[PDB]
Amino acid sequence: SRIPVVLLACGSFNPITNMHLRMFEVARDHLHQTGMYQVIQGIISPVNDTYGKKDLAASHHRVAMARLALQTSDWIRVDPWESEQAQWMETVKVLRHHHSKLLAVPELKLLCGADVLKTFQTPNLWKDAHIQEIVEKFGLVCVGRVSHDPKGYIAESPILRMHQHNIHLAKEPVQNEISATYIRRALGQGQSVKYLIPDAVITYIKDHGLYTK
Amino acid sequence: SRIPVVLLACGSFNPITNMHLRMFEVARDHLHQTGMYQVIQGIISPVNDTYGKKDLAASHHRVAMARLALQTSDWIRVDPWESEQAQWMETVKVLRHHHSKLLAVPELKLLCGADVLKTFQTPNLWKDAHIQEIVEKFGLVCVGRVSHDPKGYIAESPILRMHQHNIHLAKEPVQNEISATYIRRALGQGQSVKYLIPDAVITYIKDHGLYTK
Amino acid sequence: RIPVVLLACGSFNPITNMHLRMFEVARDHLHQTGMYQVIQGIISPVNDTYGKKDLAASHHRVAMARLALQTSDWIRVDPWESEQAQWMETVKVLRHHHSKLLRVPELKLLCGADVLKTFQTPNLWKDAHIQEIVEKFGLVCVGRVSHDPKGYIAESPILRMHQHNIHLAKEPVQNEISATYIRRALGQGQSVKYLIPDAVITYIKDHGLYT
Amino acid sequence: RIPVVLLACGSFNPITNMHLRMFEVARDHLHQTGMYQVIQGIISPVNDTYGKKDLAASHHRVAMARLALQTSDWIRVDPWESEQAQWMETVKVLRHHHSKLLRVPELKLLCGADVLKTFQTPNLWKDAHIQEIVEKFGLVCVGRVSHDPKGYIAESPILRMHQHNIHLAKEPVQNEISATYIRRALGQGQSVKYLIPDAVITYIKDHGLYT
Repeated sequence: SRIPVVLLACGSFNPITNMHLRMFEVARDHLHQTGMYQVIQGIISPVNDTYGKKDLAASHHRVAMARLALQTSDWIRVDPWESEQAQWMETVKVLRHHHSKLLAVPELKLLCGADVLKTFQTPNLWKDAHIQEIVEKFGLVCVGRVSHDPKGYIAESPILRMHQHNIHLAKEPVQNEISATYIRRALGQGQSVKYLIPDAVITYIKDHGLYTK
Repeated sequence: SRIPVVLLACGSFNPITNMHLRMFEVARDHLHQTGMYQVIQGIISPVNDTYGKKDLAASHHRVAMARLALQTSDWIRVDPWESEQAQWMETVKVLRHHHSKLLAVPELKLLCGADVLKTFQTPNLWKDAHIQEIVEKFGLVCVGRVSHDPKGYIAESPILRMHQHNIHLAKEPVQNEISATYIRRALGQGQSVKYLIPDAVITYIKDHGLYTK
Repeated sequence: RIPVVLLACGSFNPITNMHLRMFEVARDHLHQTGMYQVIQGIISPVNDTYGKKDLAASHHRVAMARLALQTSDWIRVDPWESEQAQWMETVKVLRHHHSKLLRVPELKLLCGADVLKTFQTPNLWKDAHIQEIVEKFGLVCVGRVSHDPKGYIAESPILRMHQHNIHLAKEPVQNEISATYIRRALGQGQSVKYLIPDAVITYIKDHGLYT
Repeated sequence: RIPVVLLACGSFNPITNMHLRMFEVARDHLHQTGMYQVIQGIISPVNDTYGKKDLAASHHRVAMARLALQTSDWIRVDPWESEQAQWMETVKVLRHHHSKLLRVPELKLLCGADVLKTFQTPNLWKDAHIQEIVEKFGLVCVGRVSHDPKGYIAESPILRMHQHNIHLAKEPVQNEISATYIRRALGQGQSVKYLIPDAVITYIKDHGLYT
């Protein structure tokens, strides 16, 4: 039979969008169609508030919006652990934590866009030891993005290439037109974002006056 | 103050998608931002069952799915009149009907993608008298589509060019990746289409065994 | 390995890098299957009596196509269709070229996925013609943004019956240029360099086209 | 009307039609504003000590850029940056070229909207450099699918303060080719004709690059 799998998505989810959710569904259908995996759960892990140099709605609101957005999902849930930590954590550490939480144990894989795969190649960005542990001890399910050639990223990277069997490229459209950056700008100008992000998230944004300019 | 406007969308809505709904929101924000219109309502008019040579779920189901999809909309509604007619009707006739239904009367405009605008140029497809009445007596709100140059379509067509003030080009992204054709194929192969079309439409499709291969 | 000739119809008003890329993608796709060897490409501009509107004179479009193809060692423009008295249905251009091949390789129509969607347009194509195209000849489809070729095929009672003769070539590069935008840009005095061949841009300027 | 020189940095491994189109769009955009006259374009390939991996030798990338630009009467490749001992930050290449201009026009960095998004990447750019780029020089941004330049600008405390020196040029044509795909395709023996210049394809073949 099949290897049980849990999908983990890291990011700011500022706010979570229809596209971020779409990614899980495409990743799950892809892993199932290989006939050797059974995705048993998805986890949305919003980044903690100390991260980056770009403003984010408070983690409290980002976790709430993800929870509201996931109410109609019977397999994806938001986990606030990462955002509740005192400080920002490297991706590999969130994976270790959730892996330990699962501990004939399911394989925990990082769900991301092909653009994340390109960042591995950025100098001073990732510790090679981290890139390796991620693709070797956990795995990557990358969903395509216009302008990116995941296959080329994999072939040109010695580490990815050696562990490419742990990198699953999901080939199926995934709403690459909506960026959360656009969603925030539209909200700031009083424009509608309905049908781009869940109705329940729009309601929370309105009720709590988020994303105002 | 402003000219009241009703937006009418024709098409098969087989099934209605997040993108079809997105189109109304983008069209409404665009007309409002010109400062001279106030959109008071949107109407989804599914094509009747005698149309075309491509299979469509029965009009009964297409109207039901649109109604379920529009439950969280406070300004767009599905109107079954067109689909309840004995036979297929030309676009201009559906516009005349809904216009008469509104009868200092709001301006009724056809909402469509820029690809419809290209079809006007197709020989033996549209009666010039229809193209003219549509852009002159009613109006068009076109939402962009990749691969199309609406401005060029307008300039190269003598009729559109003469009445171009009645053709509003909404410039704002609109989920041009999802075609209802793709949605149907995915459903037929047992793949997920969640976050591409409304949850309520997916539920109806499942409950009534629609789009099976 | 079966010899294949690819035929592309359209207005080529003007021919663009996308029209050109279309042949290359289609050819690599057919070769990848292993059962075909593409020996020639043919660009056949539509004649002037056609419907549309601002169509540049056929000899101009044929000349631009020839210039765009100077660096191609396997694709050529064939003026026959543009030189006929009046517009002709696609099937008829395919029969003409089939007759020339015999005076043998398989002649296939090359087009974008958008063309497949037009097959459904009521009163636009005769079913008999669609059937002849995929049954007597063949169809090689190059992907285009927003189109789902596989669904077009599955939903057409005619197309799904001839899947062996319909080849879907995926276009991993979103190189979607529309000639309409090319013409409008030229009209506004803007650059289209690197969107269409340099020789075509020079020809256009020399002959005061699309102003 | 202020004279403007556009400077594009990157690996150009190899230069593609998109990199080229980028200059044309940026130039028409700047001229459209009416307050600028673009007098020169400069392609500055990154030197070999750079991070990445499978970078073709700099003289090869500079040679391909030169070949791609033979038909350009306003854009040129400048090997200075690729000839330095080691990699250099972007600001430093801008200072060097500013110094050459003086020995005056405004020197602006030309890049895609994706570059603007990298400004947010923690520990990737120094704020001082981002500030100098948009305050001392300028930034001309060409649109890219999936990117929202206006939001990048509004959300950056540094960028939103220098909006007069940041020019967003819209790319109405989704001509999005990635050099990574170009290299992979060449590696598999597939065609990239009409995606990059013919002379660059010939150069690549002659020198056994990207095999």
